[PDB]
This record gives sequence, C-alpha cells and structure tokens, in this order.
Amino acid sequence: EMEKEFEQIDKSGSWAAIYQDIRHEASDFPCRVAKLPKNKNRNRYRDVSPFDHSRIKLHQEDNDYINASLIKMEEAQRSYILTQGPLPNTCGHFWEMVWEQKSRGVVMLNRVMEKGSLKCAQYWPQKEEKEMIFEDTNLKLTLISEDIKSYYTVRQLELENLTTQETREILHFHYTTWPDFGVPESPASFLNFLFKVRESGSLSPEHGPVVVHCSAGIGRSGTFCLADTCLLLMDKRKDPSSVDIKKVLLEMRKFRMGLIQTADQLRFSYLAVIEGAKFIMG
Ligand SMILES: CCCCCNC(=O)[C@H](Cc1ccc(N(C(=O)C(=O)O)c2ccccc2C(=O)O)c2ccccc12)NC(C)=O
Repeated sequence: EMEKEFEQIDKSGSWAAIYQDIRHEASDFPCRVAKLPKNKNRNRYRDVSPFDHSRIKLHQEDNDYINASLIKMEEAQRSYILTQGPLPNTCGHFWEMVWEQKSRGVVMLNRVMEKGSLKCAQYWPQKEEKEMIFEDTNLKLTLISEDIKSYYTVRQLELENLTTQETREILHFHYTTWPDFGVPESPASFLNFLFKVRESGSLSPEHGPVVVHCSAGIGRSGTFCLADTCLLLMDKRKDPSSVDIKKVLLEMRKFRMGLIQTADQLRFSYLAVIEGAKFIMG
C-alpha cells in the first residue's frame, strides 16, 4: 500500500532517506547536445540538462536545441514535456516547440520573479492589446482572456504561425501561489489546479504533450507529473494501492534528471496522490 507506507515513512523522519535512495538509484544518461558550446546560452542552469535520448528537437535546421525532455509513461499512457522556464532568448524556441509538438496546454508552476530574481522570462502577453511577435521563429501570440482565481490563473491564448497564417488556441495554466519556501501546507489547491488542467483536455491523447515548467523544470514540475501519472495509474489498476510512487518517479527520471528535488516535494507528492484518490471517489 501507499497509504500505510506514508505512515511508516512519515512518523519516522524517513523522507530524507527515502529521497536519497531514489537519487542514488536514479538513471544517468548522456546530455551531449545540451553541453555543446553553442547551446550554452539556451540553458538556464549549467547543472540542469535534458538527456539526449529523450530531448525535444525543434524542427528548425539551424539549431534544434531547447532544454526540454519528453517524459513518456507507457503504462499510464500519458506524455509530458518538462522544460525549463524559458530565457529571454529562448521564448521563440519555446513557442515553436508548443506549435510543433501540437501542445494544447502549458503548465506554469512558478512566478516570473521569486526571491528577488527572475526564475522565468515573461514569455506570454499580459495585455490583450499588446501581442507578442517572436521574429526568430515567426510566431505571434495574443492574450484572448484570462480567469484569475485565488491560487491560480487560467489564460486563453492565440498562437499563430505567421508563415502559414494558421492559428491555435493554447491554454495557459498558471499556478500562482506556490510558497516562497518549502511546499504548500495542503495539496488541495494543487489538486484543484491539476483537475482544472485535466478538464480542459490538455492532458489527453487527441493533443500533443502538455508543456510543464517551473524554473529548472524538474522540481515542482516533477510533483505535477508524478501526481497525475500516479492518479491515472490508480484508475487503470485492479488494485489501486499497488501503485508504487517511488517506482513511478524512478521511471520518470529515465526521461529527465532530478525530477523531484527535495524530500519535501517527494512527501508533498505522496500527499497529493493519496488525497487526490480520496477526492475522486468521494
Ligand atoms: C539536477 C541536479 C540539481 C542540482 C542543484 N541545482 C540547483 O538547485 C540549481 C537549479 C535549480 C533546480 C531546481 C529548482 N527547484 C525546482 O522546483 C525547479 O525549478 O525545477 C527547486 C529545488 C529545491 C527546492 C525548491 C525548488 C522550487 O523551486 O520549489 C530551482 C529553483 C530555483 C532556482 C534554481 C533551481 N542550479 C543552479 C546552478 O543554481
């Protein structure tokens, strides 16, 4: 079970140790492309790179690099593109990826500024009348409308391929209340955010993978993907409590390094799942 496992681990101050076990067991693959000198300025952090085998390739012939990894969960039959918060010079690449991968939704789990520094570039327009044009990738982005709520904001955006004049609707799911330090006391708001994403169909098969990101695209992004996949898995199994979240994180890490960066995010993940399951069945 995972319910009791939480018990055993929690009332034993074992989280820190469990997390370390994962780190030690986690997969390790080459990130050659990410380390090429010409891509140095396409990476926010020198210690956070995508494995070559699962990296997303931009369809351009100049440089197909972008710091983004395709996490492909076979059993749960769900795919996610985890990426770093874009940089002032990679916003065009970012939206090019959304277009090419036919993504329907973009999930943001951080704020543009946190701790007095920029953790992500302002990659989307804040005003309907002030659209954005990414000349390098020939794309136009317009803010159609947004619904601001207590712990998160949902925006309707229009992305247009200026080259073909084709347009699409992208939904921006911005969790705006992640705490300055640690993790949310309760996963309730986080769960509602997730369900809201699910409801839109952004995580469904008839669309490309959702694009998920925070700053490095491994920590908060990891809790989101881990929670979703675990919840979905419990829906497909005869024995829901057989789902081993640690096993799921380890599988996920085969596609992108460092998913879930602290014992806290790991614990929060268990919480989100455990609670999410109860809510779904009442
Ligand atoms: C993959 C190995 C990670 C090695 C550690 N590296 C780091 O922490 C950082 C990159 C880096 C990685 C992960 C982060 N991070 C993330 O959730 C994330 O943006 O992925 C967090 C890590 C620990 C605790 C909290 C958070 C959080 O934001 O809630 C970061 C959050 C803010 C700023 C940077 C971050 N590297 C450098 C050079 O500063």
